[PDB]
Amino acid sequence: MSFLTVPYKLPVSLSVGSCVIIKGTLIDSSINEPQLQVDFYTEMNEDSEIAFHLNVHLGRRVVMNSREFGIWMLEENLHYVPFEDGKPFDLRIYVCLNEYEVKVNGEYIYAFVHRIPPSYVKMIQVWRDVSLDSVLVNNG
Ligand SMILES: OC[C@H]1O[C@@H](O[C@H]2[C@H](O)[C@@H](O)[C@H](O)O[C@@H]2CO)[C@H](O)[C@@H](O)[C@H]1O
Repeated sequence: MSFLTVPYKLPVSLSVGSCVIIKGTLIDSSINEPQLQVDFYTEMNEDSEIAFHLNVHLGRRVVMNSREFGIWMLEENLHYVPFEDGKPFDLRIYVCLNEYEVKVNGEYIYAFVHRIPPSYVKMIQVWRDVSLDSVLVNNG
C-alpha cells in the first residue's frame, strides 16, 4: 500500500476515550523545519483554532502548543524524542477528560491539558516530510 499523500487531512469527531493513531516513518530531510507536524483544527479550515499542535525535531525536541484566536499559546517542550530517522513510529493521542495523553512506541511521554474542548475538533492534519502509513481515530 502506498504511503498517504501529505499534507494529509482527515475529518474527525473526538470524544473522551477517542484515540488518534498515526503510524509512519520520519526522516532527517529538513533544514530549519520539523520532520513531523500534527494539528487538530476546530474547523475544516487552516485559519481556525488549533486545539492541539505537535511537531518533532529529531534529536532535539517534541513541541506542543495550541493556536487560539490566531496566537500560539504556551509552548510545551519535551527533550525526550522517541522518534528516530528512518525507523517506524506509532503515535497515539488519547483524549481524556482533562488532557490528551501523548504516547509514542508504547511509552507515555506527555499529558497536554485541554485548552479548547476536544469536542470542538473537526479536522486533523498530518504533514511535513513524513512517510505516512495510516491515520485513524478509534472510538471504543
Ligand atoms: O509553539 C508552536 C509554534 O512554534 C513556532 O516556532 C517557535 C519555536 O518553537 C520557538 O522555539 C521559537 O523561539 O519561537 C518560535 C515562534 O516564532 C512555529 O513557528 C509554529 O509553527 C509552532 O510550531
